[PDB]
Amino acid sequence: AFMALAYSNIPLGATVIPSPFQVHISDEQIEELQLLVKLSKLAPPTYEGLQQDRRYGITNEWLANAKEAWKSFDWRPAESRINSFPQFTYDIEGLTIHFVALFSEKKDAIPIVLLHGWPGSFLEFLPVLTSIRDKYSPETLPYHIVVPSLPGYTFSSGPPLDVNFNGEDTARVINKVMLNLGFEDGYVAQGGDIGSKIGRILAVDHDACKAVHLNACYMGKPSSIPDTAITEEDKRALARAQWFATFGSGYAVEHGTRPSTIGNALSTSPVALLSWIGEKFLDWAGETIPLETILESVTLYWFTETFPRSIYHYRENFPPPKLRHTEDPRWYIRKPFGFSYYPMELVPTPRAWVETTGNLVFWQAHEKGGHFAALERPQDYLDDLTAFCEQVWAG
Amino acid sequence: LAYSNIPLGATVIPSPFQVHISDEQIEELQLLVKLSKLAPPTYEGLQQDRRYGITNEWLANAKEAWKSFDWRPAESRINSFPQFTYDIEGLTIHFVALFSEKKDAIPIVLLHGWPGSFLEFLPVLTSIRDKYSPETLPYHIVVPSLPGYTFSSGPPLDVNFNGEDTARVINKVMLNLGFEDGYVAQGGDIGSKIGRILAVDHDACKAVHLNACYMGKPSSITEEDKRALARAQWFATFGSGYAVEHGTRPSTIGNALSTSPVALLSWIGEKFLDWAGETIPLETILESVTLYWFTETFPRSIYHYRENFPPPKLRHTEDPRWYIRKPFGFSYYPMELVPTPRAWVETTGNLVFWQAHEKGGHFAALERPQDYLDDLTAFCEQVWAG
Ligand SMILES: [Cl-]
Ligand code: NA
Repeated sequence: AFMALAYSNIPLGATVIPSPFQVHISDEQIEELQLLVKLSKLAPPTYEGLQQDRRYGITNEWLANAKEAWKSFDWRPAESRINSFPQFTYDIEGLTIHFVALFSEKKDAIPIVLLHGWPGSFLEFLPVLTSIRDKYSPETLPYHIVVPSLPGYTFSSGPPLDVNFNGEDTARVINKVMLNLGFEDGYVAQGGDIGSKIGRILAVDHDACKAVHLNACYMGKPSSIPDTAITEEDKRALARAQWFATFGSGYAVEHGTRPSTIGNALSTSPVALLSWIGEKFLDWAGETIPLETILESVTLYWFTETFPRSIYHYRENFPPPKLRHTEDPRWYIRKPFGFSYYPMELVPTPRAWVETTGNLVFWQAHEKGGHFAALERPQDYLDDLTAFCEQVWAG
Repeated sequence: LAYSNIPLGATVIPSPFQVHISDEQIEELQLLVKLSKLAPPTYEGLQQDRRYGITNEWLANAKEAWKSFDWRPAESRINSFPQFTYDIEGLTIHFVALFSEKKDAIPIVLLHGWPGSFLEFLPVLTSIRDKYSPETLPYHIVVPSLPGYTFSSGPPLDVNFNGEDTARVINKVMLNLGFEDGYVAQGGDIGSKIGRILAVDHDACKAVHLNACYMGKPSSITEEDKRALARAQWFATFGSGYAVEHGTRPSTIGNALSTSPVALLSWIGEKFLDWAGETIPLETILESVTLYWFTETFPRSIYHYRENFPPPKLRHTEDPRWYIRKPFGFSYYPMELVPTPRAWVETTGNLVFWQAHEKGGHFAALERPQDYLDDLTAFCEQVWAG
């Protein structure tokens, strides 16, 4: 049905008109989820499950309380809030690509694509979009904001069943979203987690991406630095990165080597999926992420069968590459490159490290916030993004 | 039962044990099997060579077979072997045994690993009963459930527990049965680490035979050595996700796989498929996963893996602290996870016995029970000194 929605006017110059989209999870799926949560079995007490500091992952107590809360969680109000933002799909290379958008009425608005990672989604950016639409009407909005679901995530289909699919394919398909909307003349990319790899690939390989801002730059100490110049904050950063490599990367190895096994396993029960993903919302955040937010994201993954389709990126590091992606001259960013440092990112990277990976024209450090920067610190994230775009955009 | 006479000289009489899973447990399992949901089709799940793990098709077929799986015949077969428990350090320790009538029979403990159990050794025990009567049996055979596995309780809720604790407790099973004068240990998988610890640190263990020796190449070539190195590299690169996850986030994965029996089946089935040389029948996989489910084994069973996080200076097998000075034997099965040539294994102990096989993989006793028994007999006869 025709549905007028503010901020939904397709930019002049779009070559393909996207199909309007709204989320409508069926009643039977909602009923079913309540049943499957209720009847899920819980592990018995173990030494590891009783460690309240989560040294061995989620606690039994956390999971039992989350299961109880989930019984009464109501998807419909969350769905209504999602549907207050314009959403669309395109058909690109046989994939359905879902995206959220805020479109300006200004002919020369700055186009921006925001790129989520794993185990996130477009949901990570809705607080940011809320701030944007409260500050700007469609007529005063300086930007077009496009928040796509990566292939394999939520309402995006795929990846294909008959061919391998990697980060370069992801970037090519996301670039086509922006080209379809008429942004061949240029757009800015922003990414964290896997989205930071996609954003780097867009900036390095695709003409339409003119600049990129990242809040993650996964790398070791670059070989081109001969020194050890070491400050207290640099101490915390190296310690957290070392914690992540030794104790925090089980999911990377499992996703990267046996994605079919873990995808089959976590499809069986929503509480299996909650265990796996909840650990990351708890451990990776600087600002505590509310249980309701965790349940919302895991519920969305459950309804859309996201998890088994979402982990294809991880195998690109098996066997270990000759050079890490960020440390490879093949992927050095020559275009204007910005970075924001959040101290509880998984691998917090000092400026001197990041500078070895591209033409770093913008640097902003923060005192608060971790891996889920937009979700945890939406206004800090937005202030960085708009400052970067206004600094680098050349019309 | 034949072979159930407790050896004379046992200092603690073990309590007889039988498996009797309740109808309620069986029907709870079938409920949750039927409730389980399948993955959507994915590229990774369509790879018939299992390069990314189990196929979606294998799991769907295995789930369907599970709905027709009857636990009671399997349970009856288990209960056809003498079984017992001891209370050791506040743990219930289950074990299967065949006891000889010969006063000076050679005692042997057979040590399972993960995701195995005493079930792995029942074909060997069957071979033993086919070959010997209680009067002619040369050995006392003890097959314990490690702490945290199937009918053994624990590990403790309030303190950490490691391989040295495991060996201390298992040694006490043998001491309780009167074997302080000596016994032989045999191990694969984590059982090979337990067997090494027994031989190095415990007086009553007089010799040890291993069918795994997890190590890198010592700093000090045939086509077989080439295939061995390639398999070891495959295991290190693509086969060790479960090690990192078990070793760093055991509570997360223990909680996740406890929610659904089909989650557990996915995780464990992959290993019975990839680790075997001889194809392991689906029924055998279902029996093992079913037993793990009824006994809530999985979250209790993975405590060993965190011992290598952070990675120690030297691998356990390569550490002089764990060099085996007592008589040490090794059997090479080509589809072991890290197949180790003789010159490698020899650096880790007083290797007096070597046997190579053309067939068989990681689950040597389960896959090749006659070869396993032949090796065990040959080793014990060579090294036992009264
Ligand atoms: Cl981001
Ligand atoms: Na996104």
